Amino acid sequence: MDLVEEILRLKEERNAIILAHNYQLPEVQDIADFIGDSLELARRATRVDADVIVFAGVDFMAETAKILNPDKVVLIPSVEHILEAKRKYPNAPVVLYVNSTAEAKAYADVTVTSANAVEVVKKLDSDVVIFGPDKNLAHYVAKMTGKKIIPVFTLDDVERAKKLHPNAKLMIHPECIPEVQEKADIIASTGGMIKRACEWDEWVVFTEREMVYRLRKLYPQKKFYPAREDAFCAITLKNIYESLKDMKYKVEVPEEIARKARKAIERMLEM
Repeated sequence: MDLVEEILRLKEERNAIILAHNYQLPEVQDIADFIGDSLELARRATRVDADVIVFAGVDFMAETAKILNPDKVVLIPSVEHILEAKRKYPNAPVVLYVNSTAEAKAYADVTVTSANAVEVVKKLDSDVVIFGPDKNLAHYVAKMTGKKIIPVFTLDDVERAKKLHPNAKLMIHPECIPEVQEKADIIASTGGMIKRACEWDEWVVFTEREMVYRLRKLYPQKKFYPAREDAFCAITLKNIYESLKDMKYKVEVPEEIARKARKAIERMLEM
């Protein structure tokens, strides 16, 4: 059958929109109504203009879209440590990376993505911030904001990369360990990488390999080398079709939890 044509018919029949993350397969990105990083996706999902959202991304972000649209259908194609940290730091605000459970977000004062972690944390009064669960992003934030660190790819790849592409600059994700972050020409979320790619003609990409295809698509003239070229490698176009055909893998979040996480996420967007 023709998957593209079937998905197009079902999108209309179900009154659905397809949102894709930057790491999705080219075939999935090609069928999406919008592609972006977590922040860009949260914004697009706000007050969504459809009855159904097919979210081609990780489970925790599909939950974010659901939390933001409690009365809409969200389909995905495929805790104690916080309270303890809070008891030791009663006045410190809790900042949770979107890469976390909805339940965890319920304990957060505000959430962050890789693109806005620095901005949001700098706007928090407290000089001490509880931040989790990604330790590497926590280090990046600590270094960029100068606040207290209340947490809750290797150098060989960098060298091999420089050896093969001497004139290429490096795009490194804040999720990479500190050592690598230090060697970066630019540190950014996938959304940031796309925005700043115009700053050079050749780039070595330190993030998921699928991002290379996204960048080549947006900048056909530039050269994008994956961090580990020789390394061999997911939601498929067929999964997208089946998702719409069977309305499956509905994403749900208990009201109590959802209400609290929603306050943290909507605050993130305002900040």
